[PDB]
Formats: sequence, structure tokens, C-alpha cells
Amino acid sequence: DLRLHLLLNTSVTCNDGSPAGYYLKESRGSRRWLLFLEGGWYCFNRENCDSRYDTMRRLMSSRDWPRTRTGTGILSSQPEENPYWWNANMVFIPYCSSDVWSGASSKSEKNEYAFMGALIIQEVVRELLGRGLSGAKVLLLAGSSAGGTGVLLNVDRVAEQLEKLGYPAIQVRGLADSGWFLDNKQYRPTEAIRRGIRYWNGVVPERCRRQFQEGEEWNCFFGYKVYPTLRSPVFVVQWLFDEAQLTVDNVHLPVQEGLRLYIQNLGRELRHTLKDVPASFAPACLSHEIIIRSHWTDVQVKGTSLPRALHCWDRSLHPLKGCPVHLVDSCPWPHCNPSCPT
Ligand SMILES: Cn1ncc(Cl)c1C(=O)N1CCCCC1
Ligand SMILES: *[C@@H]1O[C@H](CO)[C@@H](O)[C@H](O)[C@H]1NC(C)=O
Repeated sequence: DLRLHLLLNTSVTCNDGSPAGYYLKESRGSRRWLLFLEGGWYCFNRENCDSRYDTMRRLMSSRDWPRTRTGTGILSSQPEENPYWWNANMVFIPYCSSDVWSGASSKSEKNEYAFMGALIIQEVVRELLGRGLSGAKVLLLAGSSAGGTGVLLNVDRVAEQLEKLGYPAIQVRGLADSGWFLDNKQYRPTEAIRRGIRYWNGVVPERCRRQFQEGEEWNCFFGYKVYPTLRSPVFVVQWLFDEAQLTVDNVHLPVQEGLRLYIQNLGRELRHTLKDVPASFAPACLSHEIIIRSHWTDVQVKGTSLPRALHCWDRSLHPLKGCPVHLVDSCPWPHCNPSCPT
């Protein structure tokens, strides 16, 4: 079980001003630290955020959080469930800022809500240094869905933070699960993120911001545009036919010719964006399943599971015979890979 700690700096807050926090399970025989960002969409104006506060309040407030949580998938401490990193120090950071982990704005006389996701990550890191992270060899910042996009937006800032605080030996790496999206044509989002950024005082990686410049920061929320600007090593996990991508594309699965062509073109475009991503795992599945599910071990690409691919990635950061790290399906239709989640 992971144990809740509310941030000691209580001015770093969830949307409603309650303190943010993290769940921690220490493994004192390990110098590996896994910090996982929860997902859960976002909100981008007063009326939309008010609705979320009524029926998704745990994603906006710590007032009702439980004292403990169970680690599952890559956050499990059991070797059978987590062949990759079962002995690591485990951290789960709840998503309570509704800003895709980009915000740096407090409540005030003019702001009904606080959007502090980027500051929440930095404060968790800072408070963990006094609890053993100062002795780490590797800090893996991971996340799923909006948390996977959050990894892409924040991994280099964590690296910079540790360097400036005097910890140059900790190697910061990223694992982005189901956060790699395309700004493609719909079958029947960039506007909502554009408004969200202004509402949140959202911040993006500086090298990406310098490319796209003022007012165009929304580009940096798209993996294929922000990834080439990052310096930390980042492993990308993305279904070729991700259900959230298809939802924003207004696709809801007898498929006729126009829809068949649309779905096949989407898979090919996703494949193309991963061609120059050397550490990646992209199965040809229609899914919303994420890496904290207990059966995450079951899916294979070309005969290699994701826990194995991640272990090969570890070895590469010390090509390897029998230990691949670039695993992208080439078949063109959902479930043409037999190991897809049922
Ligand atoms: C937050 N999120 N989770 C799943 C999906 Cl899809 C989204 C999403 O729509 N966006 C806007 C465009 C790209 C990045 C964030
Ligand atoms: C608490 O966090 C806020 C926001 O990041 C910061 O302005 C303030 O200096 C912090 N306080 C302390 C004591 O570190």
C-alpha cells in the first residue's frame, strides 16, 4: 500500500485550494524512484470547471482522498505483476489541477480556481529529496493519458530543477503512456487547449516554446511536436487506435468504406510519427487500457512484452542482441495483433 502525504507547502493546491499531495511506498534497498502522474481529461473555463467540481470532485480537491492506495501494474511491488521495477520506490501523484499538468496559477480575488499542476510536480520532487530521493540513481517520471502528456511537458523541468538544487547525479527519464495525440482531421480540441492555456497560465517546455512562439504554445501539447525538443530520455507507449483519439475524432465503433479508410489512415499516421522515436511500444489495438492495470504484462509486439522492452531500455542507458526497444506494429487494423486486450 502507498501512503498519502499532503504537501507541507499548503499553498501548492488542487483546483479548490485544498492541499495537493502524493502517495508513497518506500523501498529502502533501492535507488530507483518511480513518480507516476494520474490522468483524467481537463477543464478550460468557469462553467466547464464548475460542472467537473460537481461530479468529478476528487479530480479537483483532496478533501475526500483516502489515506492509502494499492499499487498496481508498473506501481506494483510484486514481481509477478511487475517484472520491470517491482523493487523501486513508488510514488503516485493524484491529478487534481485539471490542466494537463501545465498550470502555474493560484486562486486569487480574480481566479475562482487554482491551476498548479506544474508546481505540484516540482513541490513533490522537492519534498521527496528529504525522504530519500537525494540518494537516487534514476528518477522515472511516468504517467497515463493526460498524465502521459504531462510527462512530455514536465520531464525536462524536473531535470533542470534537480540540477539547480545541486543533485547532478540523479538521471531523470520519462515514460509517456497514452499521451501521444494527433491534431488530425475529424471523421465527422486544439481550440479547447488554446483557451485552457490562457485560463491556466499554462507553461510548456522552453525549447518548444521558442520554436512556436507567443500564442502558439498549444502545439507543444502534441507529442510529435514537443518530443524532438526534449533532452531527457523518453519512452513512448501509444495504442495505434487509441480510444481517446477516436473519441475526439467523433468515431464510435458494420464499418463501411469511408470509415475503414479513416481508421487505416490514422494507424499509418501514428506509425509514421514514431519512426524516429527509438524507445517506443505501439500495438495495433483499439484500447484505452493503461500501464497501471494489473494485466499490463500480457500484450506483446513482435514477441516482446512492455516490461521486457522497458528493461531493454534500462540496459541501453547503461542495439542489444535479443533485447529490442523500438516495437511498433505494422499491421493495419485493430486487433490484427492477437495479444490486444480483450
Ligand atoms: C487530455 N487528454 N487526454 C486524452 C486526450 Cl485525447 C486528451 C486531449 O484531448 N488533449 C488535447 C489535445 C492533445 C493533448 C491533450
Ligand atoms: C510554497 O509554494 C509557493 C508556490 O510554489 C511558493 O511561492 C512559496 O515560496 C513556497 N513556500 C516555501 C516556504 O517554500
